[PDB]
Amino acid sequence: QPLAKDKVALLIGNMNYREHPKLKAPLVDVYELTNLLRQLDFKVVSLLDLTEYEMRNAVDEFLLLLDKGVYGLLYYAGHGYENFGNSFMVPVDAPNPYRSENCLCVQNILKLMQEKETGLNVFLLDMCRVTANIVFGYATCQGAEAFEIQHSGLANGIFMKFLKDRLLEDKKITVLLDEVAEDMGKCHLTKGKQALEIRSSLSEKRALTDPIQGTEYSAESLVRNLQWAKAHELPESMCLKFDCGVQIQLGFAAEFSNVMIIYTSIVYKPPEIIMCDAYVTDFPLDLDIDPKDANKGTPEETGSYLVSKDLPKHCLYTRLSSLQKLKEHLVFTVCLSYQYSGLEDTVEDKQEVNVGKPLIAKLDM
Ligand SMILES: CC(C)(N)CC(=O)N[C@@H]1COc2ccccc2N(Cc2ccc(-c3ccccc3-c3nnn[nH]3)cc2)C1=O
Repeated sequence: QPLAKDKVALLIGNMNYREHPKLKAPLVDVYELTNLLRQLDFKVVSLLDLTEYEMRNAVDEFLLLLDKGVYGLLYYAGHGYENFGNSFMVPVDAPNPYRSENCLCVQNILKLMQEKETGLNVFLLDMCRVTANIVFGYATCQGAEAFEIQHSGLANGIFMKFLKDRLLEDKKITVLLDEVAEDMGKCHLTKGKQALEIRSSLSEKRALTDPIQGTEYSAESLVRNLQWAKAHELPESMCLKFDCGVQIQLGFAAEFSNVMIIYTSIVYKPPEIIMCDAYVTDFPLDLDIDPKDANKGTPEETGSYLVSKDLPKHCLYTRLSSLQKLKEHLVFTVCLSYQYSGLEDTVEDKQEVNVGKPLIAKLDM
């Protein structure tokens, strides 16, 4: 009987704090929740390491998708702050000490969610310390150095560990979150360290597994919804042919909506060319790359650990992790060094590549 007009989700994970301890769990947690929600037919946007401005802009764009009957899920994992009975999401650029004005107020987002006529609105916070059918989950796990454990790096946070084991169930969201709360209560490590409070104003039997009804996008909501659904689409693979005859294959992969991996490999070397090597350079300055971190022999050397299963071997890898900062088309240079058989000189050739505005860059931020 219950139907969703559409299913949208925004997941934010903050790890690389400029003035606060770096977190490791949001990377794996946001990555695993993204896949789980996509299996439930949600159109997901996942963003890693956002500033105060970037966080406010992403939340505003997500709030704009919440039309009548739509199911929306917002997930935040990172540093949290509590002050005067209010809770705040701490962006990566927050100065030390914490100031409320530099953070996103959770209660204020809840207030904006209450004004929507959503079929379901799930807001989950995983922090380190008229009806809209709002189900609010508030997990607090202040620590990492407070447990004594030498963690895996690719290890899951406490909330996500139990959440991922139950999210795919066809059960009312409030009943499902109550089971996660019970699971955490059974875990002895959690005692006095983790906490979870569920607040709910859900007056009807709604679940994340509910089917999508007559979607029927309105006039002004059309572009917004198509753009959100397409921020998961990668640029297609390309084969670049150089003047000397050498062919380079350029491939693309994604960890998050703002993290893309570019890989290159020499697919054809004419017999006249004795030796050649290709590399990528001159990326837009807003991305803050540094050649000492690009063109690596393995994806792990670039800071990429999550999509090694989908990455072809024997390539050179580059990780672009600040795609949300891209204001224009992604234009870069593919450089080729080559030598003719019987010649001593090394020749240099280069061509520019324009892959448009990929993933999160499609959104009008
Ligand atoms: C908001 C958040 C992150 N969902 C809250 C949360 O769940 N916090 C818990 C607290 O510590 C745990 C206690 C029990 C089980 C799992 C965890 N993990 C997982 C984890 C912890 C540390 C590291 C790590 C590994 C190498 C180097 C540095 C760190 C590091 N140092 N500090 N943070 N990461 C990796 C994963 C948590 O992150």
